[PDB]
Amino acid sequence: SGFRKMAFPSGKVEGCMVQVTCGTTTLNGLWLDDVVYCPRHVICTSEDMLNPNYEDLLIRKSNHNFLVQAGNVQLRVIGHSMQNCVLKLKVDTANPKTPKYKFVRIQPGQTFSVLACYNGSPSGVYQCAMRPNFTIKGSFLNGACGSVGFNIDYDCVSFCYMHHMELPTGVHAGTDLEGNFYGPFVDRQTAQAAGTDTTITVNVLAWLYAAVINGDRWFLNRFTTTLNDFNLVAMKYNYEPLTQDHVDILGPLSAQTGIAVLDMCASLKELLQNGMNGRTILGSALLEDEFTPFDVVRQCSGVTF
Amino acid sequence: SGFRKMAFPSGKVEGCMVQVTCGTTTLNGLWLDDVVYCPRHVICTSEDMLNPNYEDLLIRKSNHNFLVQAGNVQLRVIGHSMQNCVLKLKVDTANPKTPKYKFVRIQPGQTFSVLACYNGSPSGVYQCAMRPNFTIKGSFLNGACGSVGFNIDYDCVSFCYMHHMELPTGVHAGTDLEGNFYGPFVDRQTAQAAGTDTTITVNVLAWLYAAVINGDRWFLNRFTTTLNDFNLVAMKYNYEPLTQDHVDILGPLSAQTGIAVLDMCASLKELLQNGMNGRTILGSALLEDEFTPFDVVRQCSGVTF
Ligand SMILES: *[C@H](O)[C@H](C[C@@H]1CCNC1=O)NC(=O)[C@H](CC(C)C)NC(=O)OCc1ccccc1
Ligand SMILES: *[C@H](O)[C@H](C[C@@H]1CCNC1=O)NC(=O)[C@H](CC(C)C)NC(=O)OCc1ccccc1
Repeated sequence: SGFRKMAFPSGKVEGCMVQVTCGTTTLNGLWLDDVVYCPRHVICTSEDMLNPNYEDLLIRKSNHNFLVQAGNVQLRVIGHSMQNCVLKLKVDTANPKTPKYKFVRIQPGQTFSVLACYNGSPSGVYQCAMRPNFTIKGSFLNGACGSVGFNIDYDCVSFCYMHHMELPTGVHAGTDLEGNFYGPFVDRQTAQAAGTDTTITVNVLAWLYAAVINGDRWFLNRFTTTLNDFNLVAMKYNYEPLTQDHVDILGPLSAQTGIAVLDMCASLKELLQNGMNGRTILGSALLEDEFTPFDVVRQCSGVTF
Repeated sequence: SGFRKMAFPSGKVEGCMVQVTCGTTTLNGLWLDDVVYCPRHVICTSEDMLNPNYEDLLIRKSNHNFLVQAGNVQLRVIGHSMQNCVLKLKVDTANPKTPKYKFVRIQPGQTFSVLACYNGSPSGVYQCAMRPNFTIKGSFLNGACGSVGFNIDYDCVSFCYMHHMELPTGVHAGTDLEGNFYGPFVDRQTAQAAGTDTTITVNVLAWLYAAVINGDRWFLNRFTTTLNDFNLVAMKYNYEPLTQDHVDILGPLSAQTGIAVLDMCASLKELLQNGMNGRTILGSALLEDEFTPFDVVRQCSGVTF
């Protein structure tokens, strides 16, 4: 037993990380087949970053202005193009460690592992949720751009995130691997609003299920509720509305525990209305919303890769 | 910026995990050079587990009774021995993916990454502290035994933990890679006490430093304290006594923030005495003690491997 925020094993992704240098600036890129993907702001200088004209800046660059290194292995760039906010550098050598992979644009509320990298070298790995407002709460320093987020299913790595920037609130923003930002963000050094961030209701319920499965059953009450009744309380506490689709997704966990979803909603409503009374749930004194239902089942059936 | 519980990249360790089967029982082993290390209870049946006579059980086993598989790669066992609570199986083939490595017996309060595995296949990775009472708060299901804990320094993997058992409290126990248990535990299915678990004071202070570095400065007060004064309060809240060695270890963080350690102790004392007032620090409504000073500096200078 036990329940922990658990990242995917990172080895398949470690093998794809490279260093990309364009003049002064170094950041990380992702080497898959004979293409290296990295944030297009690798081409910017200090002055450019307030409002870069990326098309103009990239025109001043040729293939030989991009230095790509995989460890000591120097790669040779034989073509470059910009797709949205990412550069694709065609290289002479196919990555021999390329995993089976897909590019996916993830939904808000879904989770993924981040391999934080500097200078093309892995630093560490952690789980993140794509927040409803299309930010993540990460840990990234200068040089971390081009670090990626991913999920693994069996043998297939689904890349969903590449890191580009930090917002004034200290939260993080980035793109999919086609270079489209999640949320309203643009890659320039301006103040940008993320807007209200709501709690992922279905994930909180998943985690309450996890907690019950792990012996914590004190928060359970003799009450039930309705979707409408609960959703009035959800809106009050800036929680996402719960839908029948959400109820359906929780079905496995509800069946495993024999606790009906609306009964867990009634539990959740009491927690929201009355706080925790200085008590804790799975080691936390707050309601946790970065575990999906899938996350909970995976960590209870022992799914491997 | 941002501060997250961050595991080491697991790829070097992924390459060493194998499946070990002895009759019915399967668990994980660690394949380094031409030796596979695994928990000795792989040789037990259901009946044996209350009080196994390991010496007698192992005598009934030969080399060919151990089936070791690395993926599909079958390995051939050419010798076996028991060292404390671990079996060492000599195999015909040296692991070609063996990292540079050391075996280390870790100190209480130090942290490490756990690669949770089932059937010799990696499931996920998370950070753990060795608690003062020599338990860890992990996430392990049936079949997880032989999963290992490690640290990485530059290119060298220091293995410090192998998983063996779960205690009645839901916490976890295991050995170093020489098979000696951390704490008073024995590998039999009996009720075993871990005893009082104290909070790792130096780690809480490290994390308060992390919090200040990341903008959270509300908990700071105009007060100071003395080591003796603080330690009277530490003992009251089941915190470890703070020593000058601890103060010395926090020196880098104190200098970086310009906050004196005893001033942070005064902050910590107020938090202990007056709770948090429903406020939060680096996303937590509790005092966090599983980040070492090293952990904090690593995640602020962007150390890579
Ligand atoms: C790319 O490595 C870098 C990652 C930032 C740096 C600090 N924490 C992060 O996530 N991204 C940028 O520097 C980005 C470049 C623009 C052209 C998009 N600008 C940015 O994120 O500004 C915010 C910032 C906050 C704190 C320090 C530096 C920059
Ligand atoms: C080895 O894979 C297993 C790991 C336990 C299983 C559940 N959570 C864990 O950490 N270790 C044992 O089964 C161990 C074997 C003895 C001979 C040492 N016994 C044990 O840990 O008993 C506690 C237990 C709790 C919950 C389910 C099963 C066993």
